[PDB]
This record gives sequence, structure tokens and C-alpha cells, in this order.
Amino acid sequence: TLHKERRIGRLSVLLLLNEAEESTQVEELERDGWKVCLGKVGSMDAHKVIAAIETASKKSGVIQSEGYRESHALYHATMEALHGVTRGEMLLGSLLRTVGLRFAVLRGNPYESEAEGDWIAVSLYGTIGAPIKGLEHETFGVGINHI
Amino acid sequence: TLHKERRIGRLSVLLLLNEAEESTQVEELERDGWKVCLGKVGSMDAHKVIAAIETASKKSGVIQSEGYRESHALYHATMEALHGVTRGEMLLGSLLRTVGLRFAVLRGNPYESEAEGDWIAVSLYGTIGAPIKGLEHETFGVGINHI
Amino acid sequence: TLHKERRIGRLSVLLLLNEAEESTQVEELERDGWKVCLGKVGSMDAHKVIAAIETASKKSGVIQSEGYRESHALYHATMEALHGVTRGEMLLGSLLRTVGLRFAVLRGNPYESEAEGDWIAVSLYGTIGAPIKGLEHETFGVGINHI
Amino acid sequence: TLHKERRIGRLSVLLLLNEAEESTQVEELERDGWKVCLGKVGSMDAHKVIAAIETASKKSGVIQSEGYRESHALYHATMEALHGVTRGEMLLGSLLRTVGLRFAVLRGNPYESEAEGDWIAVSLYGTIGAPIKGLEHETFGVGINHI
Amino acid sequence: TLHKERRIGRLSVLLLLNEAEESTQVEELERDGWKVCLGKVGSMDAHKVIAAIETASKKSGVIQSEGYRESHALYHATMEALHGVTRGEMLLGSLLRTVGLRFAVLRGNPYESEAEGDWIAVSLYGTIGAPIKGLEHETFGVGINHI
Amino acid sequence: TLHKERRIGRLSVLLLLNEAEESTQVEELERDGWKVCLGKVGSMDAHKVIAAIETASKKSGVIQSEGYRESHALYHATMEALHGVTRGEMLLGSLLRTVGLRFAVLRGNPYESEAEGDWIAVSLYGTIGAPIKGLEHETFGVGINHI
Ligand SMILES: N[C@@H](Cc1c[nH]c[nH+]1)C(=O)O
Ligand SMILES: N[C@@H](Cc1c[nH]c[nH+]1)C(=O)O
Ligand SMILES: N[C@@H](Cc1c[nH]c[nH+]1)C(=O)O
Ligand SMILES: N[C@@H](Cc1c[nH]c[nH+]1)C(=O)O
Ligand SMILES: N[C@@H](Cc1c[nH]c[nH+]1)C(=O)O
Ligand SMILES: N[C@@H](Cc1c[nH]c[nH+]1)C(=O)O
Ligand SMILES: [Mg+2]
Ligand SMILES: [Mg+2]
Ligand SMILES: [Mg+2]
Ligand SMILES: [Mg+2]
Ligand SMILES: [Mg+2]
Ligand SMILES: [Mg+2]
Repeated sequence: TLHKERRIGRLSVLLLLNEAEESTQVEELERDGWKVCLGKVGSMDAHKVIAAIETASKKSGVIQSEGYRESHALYHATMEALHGVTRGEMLLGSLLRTVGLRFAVLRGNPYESEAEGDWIAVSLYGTIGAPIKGLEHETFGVGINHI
Repeated sequence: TLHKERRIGRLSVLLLLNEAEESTQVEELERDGWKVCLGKVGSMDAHKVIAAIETASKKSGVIQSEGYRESHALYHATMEALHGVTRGEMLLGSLLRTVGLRFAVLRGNPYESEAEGDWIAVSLYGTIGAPIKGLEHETFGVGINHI
Repeated sequence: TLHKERRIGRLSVLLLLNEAEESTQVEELERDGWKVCLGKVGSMDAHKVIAAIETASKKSGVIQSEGYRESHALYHATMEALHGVTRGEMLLGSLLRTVGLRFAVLRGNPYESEAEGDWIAVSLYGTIGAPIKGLEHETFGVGINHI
Repeated sequence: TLHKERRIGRLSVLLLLNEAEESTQVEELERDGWKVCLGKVGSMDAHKVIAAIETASKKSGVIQSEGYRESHALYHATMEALHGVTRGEMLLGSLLRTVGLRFAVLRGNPYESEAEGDWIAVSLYGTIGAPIKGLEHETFGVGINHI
Repeated sequence: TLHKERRIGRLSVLLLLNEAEESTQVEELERDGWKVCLGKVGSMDAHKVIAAIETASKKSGVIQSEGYRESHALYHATMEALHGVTRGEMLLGSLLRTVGLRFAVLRGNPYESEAEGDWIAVSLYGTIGAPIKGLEHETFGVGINHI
Repeated sequence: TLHKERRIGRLSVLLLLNEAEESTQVEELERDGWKVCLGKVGSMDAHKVIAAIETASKKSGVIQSEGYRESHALYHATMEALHGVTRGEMLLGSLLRTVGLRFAVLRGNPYESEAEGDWIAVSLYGTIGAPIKGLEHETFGVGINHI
């Protein structure tokens, strides 16, 4: 049973969609026990987007830089988040489209039971469109996995 | 070029991730020129989710009840939103899973140029999991289409 | 190398798209060695479409009624054709859509080399849309396989 | 309700499949109000196919060169057409296959109701096969969208 | 780094494909620390296949019957295993096909490092074909996930 | 009806999951009427995997080098096998992952009836993971097609 005050997806997105400067949200989340990561990436290569999120997450300590288990968890969460962004074909450049994304990676236990352990949410928000500036619309994606 | 203050996708999600009995968000969006629709639907059948959204959108005036054009725009936007929710296979019950969703449909021009016309954003947020309460996690979906 | 005058795909589609009350196009195709099957099926169930095509193909003798080999070839060609019709998710009713289709199944050798043997083409044309009539547009699909 | 004499999909495919050295089928379509674009592209890169179609459609005036709305409509119709050609994975060269395509893009209102406005159809026909010539079969795809 | 003597996928499959009677393999695996589950399921409903594997796994203690975390791990492994079986469309009956499967669920650490924790492999083997006995060919699928 | 002692899929996997320097499995299979091919390939490009299999199959005599028919059968069998390996998106490098595979291709009649002709099974087994050694898990894929 998800804890209303700990809905990892909702929190990662509210953080991702907030454009305030005086921004205590990251601090607030961390104070509540969440591991947080924020970044940006623009590319016509999906592998670069995956690479950016992975690197940023490991450098911020959201997931372990050693071992495979957590990288595996993150990879599949990223893949799922990319589904909402690509909608059908997980291809960007090869389908003549590119993305300008902001991404948030949030790690923690979103349930009332401590036995559920840590879960990770990968949220993406930005634009997807032609290689030409302006010709685009928004894109969104949230992937959640146990970790 | 997307108008910074009229990012329909971002606005539709934020509207959905809001939990203030007295937000006045809907009215505020309507006063800014947006046609807004909110609803909820729980089911193991994707077709019931699609139908709820279409019914709510037509009843609220978000899209014309007559003609195919707007219904077509909404259907595809709904399909794109379902991609983020289903991530790979647009199936619920047949894959032994179910959803509990809140949905928002916004309709207006998110671009700086009036020539871009109206666009529609279907946003979904809730849970997806086994038919058993508690065994589930969050799910998001955002589809954007022109009208 | 495809024989210019034996393009099984093109031929099956021309037959499918041309309303010839007279001048049996089927007779001409058969006179040239092609085995031909034509039919129509309307449904919100893809399995009924697949079934209609199989039954009609076997009844007309386009594929053997006994054995698996030929049914296997036909099934896959049918699946490939359905991809053009469904465009992403091979689902109809579960996604609140229905099809009204006319289908053609052609069998013969479309290559200059006789050693290539028989191939089969399954072609579909009609409409796909909401259950309510009027809300729909055209749909097409062609699947080709060796047999 | 689709106008029997204005089936944009069927018309785009007939144009595509019929080799008319004389009697300009294009002139007749244009005389009836349709905006038409024809072209050919051979490649192992789907983005070049998409690009060829967009450039040709804009050059011929089938869709506006400025703005995003119409390019958006065309892009999605192109994607839908590619589904019939690729049947599962919208990949060409990365899966060791290449296409030789002829394409047609038609724009007009295919419905009895003038209120429906313009719709667009992207149709593709040609071959798909191994890089080595001779090893290939036909491929088709039709995408329809409102614009 | 995978441990050659502990390759969870390979082991689950060798167990699944072994048709011996005097069968000490399950005992051998369990003696080595693996949690093992074996079953059979024939159906035209993918949800029944997923249901069978889940139930069998929980009744055999391969995964916890309480909580969501492990059910989540198993569900996604099952989904991945089903990809090899369905190859493109995770649909059975709706696409007029059915399966007769044997399944093995193996849980344990396949790496040299103990820090990798438990992983789960879901292996499927049997036939997939028409609803008629005989008209079918073999099908295989292996899904691996951390747990 | 599949011949219990000639289950091509099962035989191809078992052949691949074997690690005896002196198994004599290949010769034993060839003496039972099967055409056999074994190979290995590591890459971040699916097209290189497809090419290795095709090259190995033609060089070993598993399929004819001339004509398209057998190449077509093999290509689709290879594609079906890749589904189990890629599970959803038939992409490797573009999704920042790579494979280290062993493959086996068997060709013969697995049915009790000689009228079913020859069929081909492409089996894949190895690892899929990040471009970094150690960060990966097992992957399987089996594709079956008629010739
Ligand atoms: N609109 C496309 C992106 C795009 C490509 N070219 C123009 N727009 C999408 O939904 O992904
Ligand atoms: N977790 C699954 C849903 C589910 C089914 N059973 C348990 N969970 C998903 O990502 O859709
Ligand atoms: N537009 C949908 C069909 C549809 C469903 N509802 C309305 N139209 C398609 O492209 O398949
Ligand atoms: N047969 C493949 C094309 C191909 C690749 N190599 C040989 N043929 C298809 O259906 O797309
Ligand atoms: N051969 C089909 C199954 C089938 C359905 N009907 C006959 N066979 C497959 O590859 O899944
Ligand atoms: N685990 C991924 C592969 C991978 C990429 N990076 C790490 N692992 C899969 O299931 O394909
Ligand atoms: Mg999940
Ligand atoms: Mg449509
Ligand atoms: Mg098959
Ligand atoms: Mg778009
Ligand atoms: Mg994995
Ligand atoms: Mg083919």
C-alpha cells in the first residue's frame, strides 16, 4: 500500500516540473530520506540520454557505482520512463526526432511497509520534435522499479 | 515555439498532481483560455479507460461531440498517454494487471503563434498493479496531439 | 529478383482496391497461375479476422487444409498484414476500435526464378474507427511470406 | 462518414501502385481539390525516408513549410505508414534490411461533412530486403491523420 | 561477473528441457541453494499463464506470498519470458493462438559477488499454435530480473 | 504432430547449452538428418548478429546460398529469436547495451509427417548488458520457421 506522503512518482515529477529558484524541494526530499538526482540532456541518441541519467545518478549517489544489481534496476526504470517519451518506438535520431529533457531520479521506499525496501523512479520532461528548434511539443515519461 | 506560460503538457500534469479541495486551478486554467476536463477511472480494460476520457471530454466541452476530427485527435492523444502507463504492451487485464487512474484533458494553444491552433493533452496518473489492492505502483502517461 | 509482371503484393492490393462488378479480375489472376481468395470481415476481435482469412483461404484451396506448414505460412503473413492495419498494437476492441475489412490472399511465385517456389500475400483494406459508425478512417495492411 | 468518391487512403494507394506514363492521375486529383506529392527514396535509414517525405511534401506545398502543426500531422501519418512497411520494429539498416520505396502524400477532406476539414494520407510501396539485391519482397504502408 | 557454475538462466532451462524420471536435478539445485519451481499450463489467455507461474512460485516458496516487491520482480521476469514466447505481440487467444507450456522458476545469486543478491529466472518451453492439436511448433522464453 | 525425438527447438537449445569439448552432439544430430550450424558473435549492433548467423548458416550448408527463399526463412527465424534476446525493443547499442552470443541453427523436419517439410530453428544464448564487462545477465532467444 503506497504511502500518500511518499508517492515516489508524484514527488519526482513535482520536483521535475518545478521551475523555482529559491528551491528547498531537493533539500526537503533529502531530509525525508530520499536520494535525489537532477539533470538535463538534449540528444538525438537514446543511448546518450540513458548514459546521462546513469552517470548523474551514480555521481550523486542515487545508486551504487559498483556492482550490477542497482545499475540493472536503474536501466529498466529508464527504459520504462523512455516509453512515455518515445511512445511505441524507442528511437530518436533514427526516426528524425530529438529530445531536450530534464530528468529526475528519486530513490526511496514509497510504501507504508518497510519490507518493500527501496524503489527508484526515473522521470523525464521536456520536448521531443524535429531537429529544428521550435518544431516540437512536450514529452513526459515515468519509470518505476524496485531496487 | 512553445509559450513558456502555456505549456499544456506541464499544466495538465500539475493539475492532476494537485490535491487541494479548494485549488481553483480548473477555473484559473479556464480563465487563461484552456478547456479543461477532469475525471477518474479504474479498470482492467483499456477500452473502459479510453471511453471514460472520451465521455468526460465531450460532456465538459473539451472536444466537439459531433464530427470525427476532434474525436480522432483525442483518441490518438489518449493512445499516446496510455503508452507511458502500459510501457510496451497496451494491455491490462489480459496481462493480469489493473489501473486506478485520474485523468486530465486540456485543450488550447501552447505556442506563441496563434497559427499553431489548438492542441490537446491527455494526462494520466494513478496506479497499475495486480488485481489485488496494495500490490501496485504509480504510473504516468502524457499524450499530446494537434486538433 | 521480383518479376515485374508477377508482383504478388501489388496485384493483391489492386484486386483489393478495385470494385469490378464485371471483368473478373480473379479469373485473370487464376488464368496466370495464381491461387486467389477474397473475403470480407467486420469485427472488434482480431481473432475473428484471422479466422475468417484462414477459413476462406482453406475453403478456396489457396492453402492446404491439412498439415501445419501452409497454415503456418498463412498465419504469419496475416500477422504482418495486421501490422499495417493496427499500427503499433495488434488490438481492436480492447482499444475501443473496430474494423470493417475486405481481404485478399494470393499465392504464387513472384520471382523470375522458378526455384523460388510459392509465396503468399495477405492484403487488407477497409476502415478502422470507433464502435459508433461515422467515426473512422481507412486502414491498410499487406503481409508477404514464402510457402 | 467517408465519402465514397473521396477515400483519401484508397486514392493515394491507387496513385502509388499505378504506372501511368500518360494521363496524369496527379492532375485529376488536383483538379478535384486534392493536394498531391509523389516521390521515391531508397535507403537503409528510416530517417532519410521520413526526411524525403517531409521535404517533398513541403516543396510541393502539400503541407505548410512554416509552423509546426502541419509538420506534426505529416510526421505521425508517416510513422503510421512505416508500421506497415516495417511490421514490428521501425528499423531498417540496424536489422540488416533496406527499402526501395515510392511514396505518395495526399491532402484533402475525405468525408461527406465539410466540417471535418483536411486530412492527410502517407502511402508507401516498394521492396524491403537484404542489402544484397535480389533478396527482397514487396512492402506497403498507409498512414492517415487529420491536419 | 556471472559464475559459470551458477548461470541461473542456463540452469533453469536445462531443468525445463530435461524429461528424465529418476530426476535429482531439482534436489541438486536446492542442495546448491537455489529455490526451484516447476509447473505446466495450457491456455489461450496470457493472464492464466502469468497466474499459474505466480501461484506455483508462491506455493513453492520461490518468492514471498506477502508484500509486493518480490511479486513485482516475478511479474516483470514473467513478462520478459513471455516476449520470447509471443515474439512481438503479447497476445494469445486474441490472435487465435494458444500455448502448452512447461515452466521453471529459479531463484538465486548467479554472480561471483554476493553483493549482487538474488535474481530470478522464469523459463518457458512448450508449443504455440492454432487451437487445434498438432498445428503448432515449439516456443521458448527466458526472463531474468533482480529480486 | 511434432515427433517426440525430433523437437528441433529443444534440440537446438540443448546443443547450445552444452559445454563438452568432446560431445559429438553435432555429428550425432547430423546423423539423425539435421543440418547443423554453430557460431559465436559479440556486438552492439543487431545487424552484425544477423549477418554472422546468415554467413555461418550458408557456409555450413544449413541453408542455400542462392535464392531468396531460404534466406527469407532464416531472416525471420533470426528475428523471432532476437525477440527473446531483446524483449521489447530490437535495439542493442542505441539502448546502450551489448550482447555476447553463441548461436545454433538447425534445419530438418520436426514433425511425424514428411509432408511438413523442413523447418529451421535459430537459437541464441549468451549475455546482454552494459558495454562494461561484468554488468550483464543471461539472455535467450529461439525462433522457428518453415522453409
Ligand atoms: N511529434 C513527434 C516528434 C517530431 C518529429 N518531427 C516533428 N515532431 C512525436 O510525437 O514524437
Ligand atoms: N508492476 C506492473 C503491474 C503489475 C502486475 N502485477 C503486479 N504488478 C507494471 O509495471 O505494469
Ligand atoms: N483513429 C484510430 C481508430 C479510432 C478509434 N476511435 C476513433 N478512431 C486508429 O487510427 O486506429
Ligand atoms: N524479409 C524481411 C526483409 C529482409 C531482410 N533480409 C532479407 N529479407 C522483411 O520482411 O522485412
Ligand atoms: N505459428 C504461430 C502460432 C500459430 C497460430 N496459428 C498457427 N500457428 C506463432 O509463431 O506464434
Ligand atoms: N539488463 C538489460 C541490459 C543492460 C543494459 N545495461 C545494463 N544492462 C536487459 O535486460 O537487456
Ligand atoms: Mg512494474
Ligand atoms: Mg487514427
Ligand atoms: Mg510461427
Ligand atoms: Mg507528436
Ligand atoms: Mg535486464
Ligand atoms: Mg519478410
